[PDB]
Amino acid sequence: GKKVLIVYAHQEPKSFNGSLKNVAVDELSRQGCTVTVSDLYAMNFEPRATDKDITGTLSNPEVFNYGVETHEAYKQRSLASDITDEQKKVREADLVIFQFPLYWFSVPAILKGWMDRVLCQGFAFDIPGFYDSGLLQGKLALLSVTTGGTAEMYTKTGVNGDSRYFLWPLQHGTLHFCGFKVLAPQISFAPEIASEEERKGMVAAWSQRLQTIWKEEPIPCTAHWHFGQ
Amino acid sequence: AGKKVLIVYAHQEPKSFNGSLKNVAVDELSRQGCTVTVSDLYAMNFEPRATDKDITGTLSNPEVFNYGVETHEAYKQRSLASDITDEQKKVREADLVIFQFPLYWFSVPAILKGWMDRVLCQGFAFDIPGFYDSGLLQGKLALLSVTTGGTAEMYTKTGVNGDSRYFLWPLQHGTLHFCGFKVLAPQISFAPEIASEEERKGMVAAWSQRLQTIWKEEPIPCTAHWHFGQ
Ligand SMILES: Cc1cc2nc3c(=O)[nH]c(=O)nc-3n(C[C@H](O)[C@H](O)[C@H](O)COP(=O)(O)OP(=O)(O)OC[C@H]3O[C@@H](n4cnc5c(N)ncnc54)[C@H](O)[C@@H]3O)c2cc1C
Ligand SMILES: Cc1cc2nc3c(=O)[nH]c(=O)nc-3n(C[C@H](O)[C@H](O)[C@H](O)COP(=O)(O)OP(=O)(O)OC[C@H]3O[C@@H](n4cnc5c(N)ncnc54)[C@H](O)[C@@H]3O)c2cc1C
Ligand SMILES: COc1ccc(C2=Nc3ccc(OC)cc3C2=O)cc1
Ligand SMILES: COc1ccc(C2=Nc3ccc(OC)cc3C2=O)cc1
Ligand SMILES: [Zn+2]
Ligand SMILES: [Zn+2]
Repeated sequence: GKKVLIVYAHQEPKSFNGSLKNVAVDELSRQGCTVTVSDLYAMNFEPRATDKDITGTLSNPEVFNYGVETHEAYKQRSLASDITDEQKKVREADLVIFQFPLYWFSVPAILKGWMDRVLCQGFAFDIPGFYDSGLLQGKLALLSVTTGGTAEMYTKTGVNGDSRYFLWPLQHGTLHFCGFKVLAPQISFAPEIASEEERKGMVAAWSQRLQTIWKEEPIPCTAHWHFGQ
Repeated sequence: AGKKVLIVYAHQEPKSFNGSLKNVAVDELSRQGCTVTVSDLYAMNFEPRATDKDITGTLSNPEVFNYGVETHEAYKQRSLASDITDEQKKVREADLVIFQFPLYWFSVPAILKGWMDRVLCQGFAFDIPGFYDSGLLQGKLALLSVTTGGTAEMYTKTGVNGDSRYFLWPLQHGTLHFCGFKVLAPQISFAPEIASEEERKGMVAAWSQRLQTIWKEEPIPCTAHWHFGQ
């Protein structure tokens, strides 16, 4: 049996991102996987890291330190319910798929907020430890991203540089840090420019890849993979 | 001529190390006679989510909502939400934009990511074409003032986090350079939580000292070579 969490960040159900999320739900559901979707915009997910994330009284109510307060609230089971609901979905998942349009070579702020607030100290990592000692060890993560820019722009000699360059903070700094094994990203380049046929072909390539997702090996999530030859 | 500075600040606590770096920036630039504005994102309860609430008028396509298309059209028509246009006015007037923030997941905190997503809209910060050296914010300077949990040693080529320049790429190149900003060398204050009282005071004083000569600095070559070598 396999459990999948899809963290989805798009405002429009009829969008290309919406179609990629729906095809993921359809394919994984067909296989018999347990599937859950966290539709961040539909949930009006709170992205700001604030004192509202801790219930009851604070460890130090005179000087607010977000990381210290959330770490202590995690251990004392005093985190806001919106955070703990996401943590329960992550804890149960074997695979976490992030479905999003690229915003400023990164995730939209609503999804950045999910990472900031859900992946807290004590839950996803400790100080120490992280990376191979990360608390989410054994889990798989996959970034499914759509861009405005073409594939040619996202090349070593392209104006945007190699697409692997923008993946570093997400794949290494976040996912690998928490102990996830990272599967090769799914990048759907410039669907807004692409024809109806090319767009259908991009969602079919995603559905086809999902058919054998459990047979995939993770990438070596290293500086060499992201920046070297 | 008189210089205008916008500080986009993202920390919940005024007594924080970030708070002290922002205050020292305000003090030093104010002493020099600069015009200074601070956008304190958490105190403003700044909306980070990119939604249909960011447009006030008739949507260009109300059946299929496309955020970038809708905000581009709303910018041109002057139907964007007032919280966005208030920030755009601060950016338009600034000669230098300083971003003061703790590093969150090798990036900006989500509240600041939201400022970038919503404020730097098509028509205002860039156009297609009209990006990188043709960006609409050409002539402006930007500077990232970052604090980390990780030590300087961790942020080296052979360190567990890799070179600090690696995480700067989406912010400096993908965002600031793309909008036409000339990027000044980042200010990175490594691990203030671990550092002694003397080392902490030293990092604050190095920032204050650097600001004394900020108008004499040249921007970095914001290229893949500067960030990644080889
Ligand atoms: C704040 C902001 C920052 C951005 N920063 C960047 C950046 O740094 N780099 C970059 O490259 N881009 C950037 N972009 C662009 C952004 O990444 C793209 O606009 C986005 O990825 C397009 O994906 P979408 O799902 O929204 O496309 P859509 O506009 O929803 O999809 C395109 C078309 O596909 C159609 N479609 C939907 N489902 C299907 C289907 N099943 N079969 C066929 N066609 C279908 C839709 O009807 C539509 O006509 C940014 C945009 C914004 C708003
Ligand atoms: C969601 C999240 C994600 C994170 N991700 C990362 C990551 O990817 N990488 C990473 O490296 N770190 C990460 N961190 C850690 C974070 O970057 C640091 O905690 C932060 O940079 C510390 O800065 P601060 O202002 O909060 O420090 P503080 O805790 O406020 O400051 C440390 C000390 O400095 C003192 N101080 C304040 N002002 C002065 C002054 N004027 N003179 C002397 N001492 C002073 C304070 O009193 C305190 O004792 C993450 C944290 C969170 C919450
Ligand atoms: C054929 O030439 C093209 C096609 C698409 C784009 C892009 N559309 C975008 C839309 C929005 C963004 O936000 C920063 C960034 C981008 C691009 O880079 C640029 C050039
Ligand atoms: C040898 O001493 C240290 C001290 C602090 C840290 C760090 N604190 C942090 C706090 C929160 C984070 O979020 C991912 C990331 C980090 C670090 O990397 C790492 C090693
Ligand atoms: Zn890695
Ligand atoms: Zn650049």
